Amino acid sequence: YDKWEMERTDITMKHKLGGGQYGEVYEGVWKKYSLTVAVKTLKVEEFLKEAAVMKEIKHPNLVQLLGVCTREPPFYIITEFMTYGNLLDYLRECNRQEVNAVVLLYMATQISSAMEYLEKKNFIHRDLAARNCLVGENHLVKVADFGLSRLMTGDTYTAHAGAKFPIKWTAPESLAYNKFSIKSDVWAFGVLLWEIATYGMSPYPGIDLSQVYELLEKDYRMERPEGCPEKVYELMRACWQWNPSDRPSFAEIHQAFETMFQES
Ligand SMILES: Cc1ccc(NC(=O)c2ccc(CN3CCN(C)CC3)cc2)cc1Nc1nccc(-c2cccnc2)n1
Ligand SMILES: O=C(NC1=NN(c2ccc(Cl)c(Cl)c2)C[C@@H]1CCO)c1ccncc1
Repeated sequence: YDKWEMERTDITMKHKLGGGQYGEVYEGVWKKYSLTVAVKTLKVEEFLKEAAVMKEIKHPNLVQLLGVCTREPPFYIITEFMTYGNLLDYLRECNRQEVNAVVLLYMATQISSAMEYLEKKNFIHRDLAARNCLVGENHLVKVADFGLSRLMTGDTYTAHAGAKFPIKWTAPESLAYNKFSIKSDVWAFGVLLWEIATYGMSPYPGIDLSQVYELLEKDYRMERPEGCPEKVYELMRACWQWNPSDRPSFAEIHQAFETMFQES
């Protein structure tokens, strides 16, 4: 039992978070600080592996581990709770006059900061998308990884290479050779930017999954969405270079957004 172990009685367990939306994740209260928290429970090797990774990740724009309970079952991983929930539903439901261009820029800047941190620490996300991001008060955004490929119903994830892939977020070299890297996260970030610019539309709208790889290999890319600043679309296209080594680093992306943000 290490530094992160907390006593189970420190947490008040309430209902499943979203009533089952996230699997075995519960809304809780960290009583001594009057804070709402999220609590993932084991309904083992992989569970503890996730906790070990999260002990190494500390950044304002990444979901923050608060503690674990590992002395008796059920095991808990406890994180902060984010008031406004996941970014995809937030974008689809928000007041667009409040969530204007400078706010969307601010959210993209924060996500790129989180990814620059993972890049610096030699982590790979592998499933970056608006559905894996969270929104808090004052337009805070945090990147998370909810393990959605096993949870979500619908066509977001579909069978490929013997697993479940979010095809329309997946870099070509990942689709073709199952090669994942920080550069395939850069590709997914470009799709995430498009989700932000459209307030959460599904990407390649109207295009069947069966066509996506062929179109990408033949240099098709989503056109600039309505109202998207040209400089932001320029960054999108750079994220979608066919060769992973031609894509910018997250350090470069964040620098670009930071410059854009302070000039606004
Ligand atoms: C309760 C919990 C337990 C674990 C996690 N873990 C992560 O979010 C995560 C993030 C990044 C990594 C990094 N990792 C690097 C390696 N690659 C391959 C995978 C990613 C791992 C786990 C989150 C949570 N939090 C969580 N889970 C589900 C829903 C919510 C939630 C929902 C609504 C409002 N507020 C919070 N909050
Ligand atoms: O104008 C539309 N979207 C928009 N994207 N912009 C933007 C700005 C910064 C980033 Cl970083 C990204 Cl990604 C995108 C701004 C603009 C909205 C603000 O005016 C829009 C029109 C019609 N339907 C849906 C959306």
